[PDB]
Amino acid sequence: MFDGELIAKLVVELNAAMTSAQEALQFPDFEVVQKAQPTQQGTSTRPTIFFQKLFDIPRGWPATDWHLDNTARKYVEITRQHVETTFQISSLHWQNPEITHVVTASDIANYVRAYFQARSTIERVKELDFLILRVSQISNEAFENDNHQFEFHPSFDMVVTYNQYIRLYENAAYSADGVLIG
Amino acid sequence: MFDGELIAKLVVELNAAMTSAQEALQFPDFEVVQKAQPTQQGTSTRPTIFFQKLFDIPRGWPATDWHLDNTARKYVEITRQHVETTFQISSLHWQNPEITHVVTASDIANYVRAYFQARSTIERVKELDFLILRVSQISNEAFENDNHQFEFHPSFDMVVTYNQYIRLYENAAYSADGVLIG
Amino acid sequence: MFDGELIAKLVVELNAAMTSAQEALQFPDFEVVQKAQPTQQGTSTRPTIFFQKLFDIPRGWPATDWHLDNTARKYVEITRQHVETTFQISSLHWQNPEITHVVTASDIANYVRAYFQARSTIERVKELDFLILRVSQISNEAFENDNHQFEFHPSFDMVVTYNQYIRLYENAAYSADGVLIG
Amino acid sequence: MFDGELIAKLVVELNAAMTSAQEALQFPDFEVVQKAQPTQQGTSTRPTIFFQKLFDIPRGWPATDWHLDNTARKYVEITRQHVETTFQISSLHWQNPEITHVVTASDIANYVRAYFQARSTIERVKELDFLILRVSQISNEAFENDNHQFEFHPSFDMVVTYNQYIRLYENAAYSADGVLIG
Amino acid sequence: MFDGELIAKLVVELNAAMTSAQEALQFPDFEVVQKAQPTQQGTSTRPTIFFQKLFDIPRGWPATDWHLDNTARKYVEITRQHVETTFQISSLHWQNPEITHVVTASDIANYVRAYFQARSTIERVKELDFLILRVSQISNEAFENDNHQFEFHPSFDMVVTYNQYIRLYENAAYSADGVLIG
Amino acid sequence: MFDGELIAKLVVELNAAMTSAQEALQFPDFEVVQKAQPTQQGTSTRPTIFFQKLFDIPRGWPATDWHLDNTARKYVEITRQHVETTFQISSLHWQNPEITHVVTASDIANYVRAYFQARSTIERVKELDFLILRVSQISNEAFENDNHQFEFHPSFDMVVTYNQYIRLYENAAYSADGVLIG
Repeated sequence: MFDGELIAKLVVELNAAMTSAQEALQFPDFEVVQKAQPTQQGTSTRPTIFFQKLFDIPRGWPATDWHLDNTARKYVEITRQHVETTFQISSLHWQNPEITHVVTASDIANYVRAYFQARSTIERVKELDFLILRVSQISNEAFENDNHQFEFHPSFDMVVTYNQYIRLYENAAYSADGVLIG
Repeated sequence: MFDGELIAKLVVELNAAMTSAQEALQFPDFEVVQKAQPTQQGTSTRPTIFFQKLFDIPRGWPATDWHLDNTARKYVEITRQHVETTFQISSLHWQNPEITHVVTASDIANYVRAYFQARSTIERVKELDFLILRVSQISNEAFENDNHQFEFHPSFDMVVTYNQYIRLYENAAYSADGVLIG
Repeated sequence: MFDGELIAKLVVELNAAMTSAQEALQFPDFEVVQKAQPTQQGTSTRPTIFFQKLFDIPRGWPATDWHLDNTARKYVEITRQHVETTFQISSLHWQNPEITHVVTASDIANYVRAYFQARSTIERVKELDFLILRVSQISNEAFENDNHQFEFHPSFDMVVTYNQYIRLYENAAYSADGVLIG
Repeated sequence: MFDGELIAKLVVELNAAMTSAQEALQFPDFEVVQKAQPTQQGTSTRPTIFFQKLFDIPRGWPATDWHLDNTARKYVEITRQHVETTFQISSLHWQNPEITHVVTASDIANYVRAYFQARSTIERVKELDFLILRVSQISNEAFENDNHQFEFHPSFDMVVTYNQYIRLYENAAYSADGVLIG
Repeated sequence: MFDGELIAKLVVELNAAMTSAQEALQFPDFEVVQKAQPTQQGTSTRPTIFFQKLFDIPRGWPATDWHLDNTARKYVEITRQHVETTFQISSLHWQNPEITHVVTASDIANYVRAYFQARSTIERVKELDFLILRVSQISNEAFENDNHQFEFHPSFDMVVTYNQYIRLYENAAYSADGVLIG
Repeated sequence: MFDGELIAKLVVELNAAMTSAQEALQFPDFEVVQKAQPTQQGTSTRPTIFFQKLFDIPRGWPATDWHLDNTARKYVEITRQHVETTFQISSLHWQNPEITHVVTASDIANYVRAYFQARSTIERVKELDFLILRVSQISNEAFENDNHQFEFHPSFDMVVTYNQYIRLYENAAYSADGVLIG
């Protein structure tokens, strides 16, 4: 389907997941942004979710099927490749130490991970022409932020499988003949 | 169960472990603190315990069970995931060579590890909805320290397993019909 | 077949693939350039494709056949080696956020890869005296660009197999004789 | 036993081994020094031996034993663990090149290692509640002293196994009853 | 058979190979030099080939033979070891983009490698008391060059097997005596 | 114990090997020198041999045998350990391009290696209470010398096995008695 359609669908799904998480855990507000912005921009203080695409795998020999155009007397050769892409998803949130109600960035990451692994969401995204494999690890990494202090940047990887289509032209034959020799 | 409840329970358990270890080995005093403080802080010159969260393991396919709400004619889908989290426990203590009564930081770390591996503590913590696996190594590391005096920072990691719950909605059907052809 | 002819054939094939991709996805314009420019150059602000040559495997023991020159009474020894050359192909394209029609550099790389894996292109290139093996991965890498805005540099590896020929001289014999001893 | 008793003992047998080695090879004098001083130090220009604790291995599931206190009607739960507590031994000596009688630092390290591997020393140590495993390697490393006079620093690792004890309380029951239904 | 004659024979063979390659591919001129310049030198701006020895493998237990000197009543013990040595062959050539006739440094490296693998070359070499094993890889590497212009430095490894001889003396016996007891 | 004597014997053997090599290959003159000099010293221009001791391996459980002292009524417990020592041998020689008679540093290293692997030298060394195992590699490395004049530093490893002894005291018993019960 190529990137743009997949990215748009993933953004919509992430927005829905973040809305569900906000109702579930009661954190103030959220944003969904892509990690590598093509223009000089600044981070947002709101609880944020990030995504990025990193490497790709073709997964299998290409499959070709032939469709015939009668008017022009040509075969249209369609080749389909079943591709797998891995997306990195990470979140960010700063912990105010004098608020009695506590929600962690790891909690947001875990909830977003669990939402995408549910069977209902898989059933819903099936009609969006892609499925999701299993997620096996979520890690907490600590850095020193920009205001100094300390902060966590949890992250995990997701795999999305879909189909890629290309179109080409080929000649067609309409009769056969031979010779027999003894 | 997520993080806040888990962290609070672990803090209470660590406080109890130090309460025991103080009569066990005759410390001056103790404190339990978390690593990665969100605010700038200074360390304390007393026997101290530090803990931190490293990563998570989903450990198995999600399990879904269905509960029916009769009034609104809806199924509420409950999905449970059995997660494993690794916490890194470390201690700090400075050795005064003049005192004749000697207690080591590695000694405190060993006692804390032994406390969590006892059968009685596991039986008591079972009602707190998580359990502990085995601990396989404790390591001593030496650093220069701010006062240019060599010091030890023993550490080990611990694993606790629990359940995470998410909640969603789904439609319900109340009748069936079909057609038979031959 | 040595490197230069292979490079020319690869260049014309890449130009054809780029024309097909432009008709497929509506690029502004394209360009095919080699990476390691001998003379100093400055790169172009267009959707471009890059290729480079790296590694070389001989793949098998050499095979020799003999052709006889009657006039000079000499054997001409021809030795053929079936070579496997690896090419790395990468692309560049800067995403402009405000335009609604979106095409990514990874899309260009994916289409170029898919073109070279099609069966019709293999049939066309066979009469050009080389064939292509399977491609197994594509990777996205993010760098900082000469402007201080982020960018992506997708890449993948391609394998091309062909034959190499060398000619040498050797003496010839025209009669035999022996002695029998008992 | 915890660190203090073990370290004091190891010091005592280290002094005994050094005395035996001095009678064996006619050293000037010797010292036994730990390789982590909490206070600033300066090291000594003498044939010295160094030791330090590296890490720990719990080595097996804990074993619990129950001892009953009749007066208070309580069980005292004793838990025993059997650890390994690897140590690192290293020596230092400067080789004066114009003395006929020659002894190397590697000689000191080898003799100290051989002393601890003898069966008589093992039998004597056994009454001190720990035992020694096998030693597999000794290595020479070249320093540069203090911007002069290249020097050698031999080292090797040693393992001493023992038991660790912890005590806890638990309730006790004195009678049983039941109900039979069919 | 030690290094000096090895290098002499190798440079003669490389000169012959380059004379053949010049006819085959029409270089302007060539030159063979070593990468072990004992004196400061400055390289040449001509198609150049380089060689150097990396290491050595003994390849087998030594084989001893005994030859008797009657006049001096001594055995001369000859020991032979079948040595394998590794040489690195690499080439340099700068690409002028304006010339229409194109030849690559990779082409020169490939031709030189192919020349040494031919049957006729091995037959010629055999009477020079060494042989060549199989070559398995050639790699292109790009560097900045002293004119700030990219260029390639292809290289590959070759293996040469030969024999080494040393001679020593040993006593000789000429009679035997015995005693029989029961 | 038993190291300085080993170095003295090894130095004598190396001097003999260099005498043989000088007669065999016509060196100007030679020197045998140990690395890691305990005093600030300078390298010599003459063809030189450098040796060093790297590490030791105990190779087997210790073996104890008992010798009885009748006068003092004590057992003298002798423990023997059969260790292996790894020595690194390297040579240095600067090539003069204008002299027609050529000898390489690798030739010196190879001749020294071959001398120690001969059966005659092993038989002669057997009376000196140690033996040599097999040598499996010799490598060339390039230094930079005096800011230019690249140079080679060939090296290889040798293994020497021997026995080392320790002596200790133990009590003795002279009679036995028992009790039989039923």
